[PDB]
Amino acid sequence: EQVEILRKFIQRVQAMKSPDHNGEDNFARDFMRLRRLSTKYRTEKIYPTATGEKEENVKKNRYKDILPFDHSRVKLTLKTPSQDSDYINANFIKGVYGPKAYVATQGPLANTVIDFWRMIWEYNVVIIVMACREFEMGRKKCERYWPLYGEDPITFAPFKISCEDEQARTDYFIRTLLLEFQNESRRLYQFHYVNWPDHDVPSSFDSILDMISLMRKYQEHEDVPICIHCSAGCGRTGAICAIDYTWNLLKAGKIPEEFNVFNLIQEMRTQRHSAVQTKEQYELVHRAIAQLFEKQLQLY
Repeated sequence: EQVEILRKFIQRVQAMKSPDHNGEDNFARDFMRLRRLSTKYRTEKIYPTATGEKEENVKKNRYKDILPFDHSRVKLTLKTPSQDSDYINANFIKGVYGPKAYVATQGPLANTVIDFWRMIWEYNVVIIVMACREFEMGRKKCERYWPLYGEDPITFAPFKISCEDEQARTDYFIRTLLLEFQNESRRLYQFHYVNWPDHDVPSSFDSILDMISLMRKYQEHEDVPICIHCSAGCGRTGAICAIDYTWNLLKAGKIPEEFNVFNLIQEMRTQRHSAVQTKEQYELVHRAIAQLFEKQLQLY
């Protein structure tokens, strides 16, 4: 029974909070295990990052230590007058049934906004989730690729982007964007979460869950990727992916016996480098999932 599985998981997350004989709770212990395995992965060439290292692509990476694994990288086949390279710092992450359920990418740079749009266009993306501010702690974290609400469309040729609407919710905005290319248009929805600090957690996660739920009313399925990005495309991005994946499994009534979030995150980290970047983010994923399950039980 799903019900029993949900209760057991909640109990297991509670137990993770207690320190062991080394004074470490399970989140700290587990995180260091994931970190060590990721400190290991590049070194044994399990998942090369050759494409990201090519001299021409160095300028397309926001952080020198954060590169897309070749095996899961998003390849750009759409030709533009300005850019023909197939490279973007982005990886696919598999969902419950779709192998391209998520694209996890860095916040685009001034020179890679073009590649961001090429990606959104080619992969038929409708949903963008942005989980960083443009500036955080006095540092630029992401190029603004949308027009400010009320302003005229912005050109990143051959793409024209319009801001049609903006809605404010607690801790996030929903922007309705129009993306045009040649004789075609696509309406996009950008969920911009502004109250998650880099390498940190928000004070509460109610609004993270509210945002994921509302985004899933705009696109409930995995038939085309949803694009998730922060600054690096790793920590907050990976946390969102892990919570959304688990919620989708929950909605399908497919939470497995002895459901194991460590294993979920260990798998995600073979797909996008350092997915879920801190022990606090790792704990937040567990606590948010436990809350989802607590709330699901209220409906029975």
